[PDB]
Amino acid sequence: MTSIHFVVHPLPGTEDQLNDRLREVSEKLNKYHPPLNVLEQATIKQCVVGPNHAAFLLEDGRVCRIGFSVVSLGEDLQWWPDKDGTKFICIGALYSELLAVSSKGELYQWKWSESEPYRNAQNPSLHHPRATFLGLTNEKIVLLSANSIRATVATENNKVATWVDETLSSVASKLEHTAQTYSELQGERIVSLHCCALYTCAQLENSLYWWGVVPFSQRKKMLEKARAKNKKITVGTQVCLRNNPLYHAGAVAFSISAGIPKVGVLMESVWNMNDSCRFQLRSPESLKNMVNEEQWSLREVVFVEDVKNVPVGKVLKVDGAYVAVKFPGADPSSLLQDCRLLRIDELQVVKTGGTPKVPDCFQRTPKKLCIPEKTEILAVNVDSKGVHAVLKTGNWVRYCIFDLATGKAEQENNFPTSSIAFLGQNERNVAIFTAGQESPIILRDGNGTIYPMAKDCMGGIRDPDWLDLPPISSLGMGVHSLINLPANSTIKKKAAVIIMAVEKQTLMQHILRCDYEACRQYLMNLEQAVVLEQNLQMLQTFISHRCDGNRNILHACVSVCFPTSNKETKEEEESKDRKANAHFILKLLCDSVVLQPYLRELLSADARGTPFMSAVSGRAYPAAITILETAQKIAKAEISSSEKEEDVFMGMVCPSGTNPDDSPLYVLCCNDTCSFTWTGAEHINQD
Repeated sequence: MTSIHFVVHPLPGTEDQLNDRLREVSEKLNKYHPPLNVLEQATIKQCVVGPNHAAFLLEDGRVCRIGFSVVSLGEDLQWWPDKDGTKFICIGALYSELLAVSSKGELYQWKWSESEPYRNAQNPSLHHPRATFLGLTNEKIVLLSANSIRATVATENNKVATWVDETLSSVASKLEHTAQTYSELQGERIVSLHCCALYTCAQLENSLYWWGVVPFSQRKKMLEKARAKNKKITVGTQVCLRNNPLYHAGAVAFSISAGIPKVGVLMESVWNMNDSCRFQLRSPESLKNMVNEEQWSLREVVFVEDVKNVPVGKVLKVDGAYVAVKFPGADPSSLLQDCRLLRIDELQVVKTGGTPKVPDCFQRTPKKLCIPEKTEILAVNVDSKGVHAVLKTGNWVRYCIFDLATGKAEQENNFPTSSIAFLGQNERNVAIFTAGQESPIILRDGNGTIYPMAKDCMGGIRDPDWLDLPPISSLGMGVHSLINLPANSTIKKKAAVIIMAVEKQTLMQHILRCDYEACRQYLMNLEQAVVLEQNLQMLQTFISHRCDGNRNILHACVSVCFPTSNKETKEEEESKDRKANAHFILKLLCDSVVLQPYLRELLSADARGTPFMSAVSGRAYPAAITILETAQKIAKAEISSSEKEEDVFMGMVCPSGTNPDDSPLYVLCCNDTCSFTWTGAEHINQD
């Protein structure tokens, strides 16, 4: 019954703007595609988005795809054809293909442009052109992590296999891996696998490690010693000039502009490590055969070959301060044109294999990823600047981000809300979703709801502003560029496209929009439902469901009773309607015959510290009185459990662990009006 929703975040952007992109989706449900109607009736195990499409996975094992643009989508639901009894268990997203995984551990390919996924006559069992390349044919995989240009699969043999998209196959066997059992993961079993456009992270029971390119600062610091070492002689000596550019014209490289991978070569020498150059961008037809100029920032650009063949020449004649060195390209005229005469002080002796080498950032065996202590790992994801995670030590949850080039949590944050509310009903529901390409991060909750995130002036998690959304089933997202974008405009180059599934809650939503008629009409039907059958399921899921911020049915019925306008409250001596049904629903809920027995555990709870306490703190005083009256009534008849009168009643007014500043009496006196409401813009003498 999950409703699928779309949202677009124009990158580059801030954490704030995402919330406004997650607010109108809540507004739309509180206000009021045809091809996707049949998709809602079945649960979606996983959802991914490619360059111009979006893939879906169903509970039984079927896979489907859809195309969209910027969102407007066509009406074509091309199911994956499975004539044989083939069921799928995992799905990945690639810029070129919709690679899939069947019930058995062999992986398929459904390249976006092509209609039929994969047919091979000579090898009918083969469904991936590299399936025999990584040697996964005789084993089975249970993990899969696919990103814009990357993919990694792992077998029960603790064997991990990596490869890139076919648009980057020109420099395969450097990024990619043939697939063998490491000495990293041999100790603990693999529990999950994550990948991004630059590197892949594997999480173990008490360990995390990664392998791949490590650009940026770690890549940056390679040259301070390397340039110093290079800058710091007889006939027949292999000597080279002490000065040496970082990259000569001819190094191959690749980069991502707006989600479009482009492999390039440079036609000039890299002198400074912060300049930008116009690279050579080759047509895709000639990419696999193994000049335009578009400016490329050297920071993002990664050079994907190793220059171990730096020109070193053999000395043929030493004449005073000058040395005749013939670097790679007896008549004196022919020799002089090729052989170069250089000063002895500018030349340093070179051994065999001692020539300078480009960054060895292509990591195969990692270190510097340490969990603080024996702490359980909730969820882990990978972004453009680190590996996000949410850890836990007893009753202390946190949001630490490991900088892969450092070995320690770069910064530490504590959730402003109570950690016990983050755990929720099911602990494992917590998840962190990142697209990867400097994209924003959204993290889920214990109840499956979205926990809004933003920073404050001191650098910490700002106190959340609840978006009022139901729990989310699937939260796949990805980045795709703006096609047909005129170069003369200021509109952004790329955007992040996020999928959603709000999973629907009948009465939870019927109170969020203060519609009295639906709320009551639901109740006797429930009242007639709980009778004439003596047992069913919807009775006990009444308490189970939870809105944003660990708020139950009673909390939401209070969140709509908050005063909003000072009008009629001046007392100098349809918002107005919407508040009226808010009290009407609240009165109905308390006196309902069927729910009655469950108000004992309903009037005790959210993410900060009880429905009655939220009323006095939210300035809903008539709502607090009605809740207080019901609390007395419930406690009076409770005595049958052989417990005192005061403890049952006190659980619905001020629980034992409530902090001193959250008392209903103290909060009642604290609530006032700010000085601005009687002063104005002028200055007065006040504390």
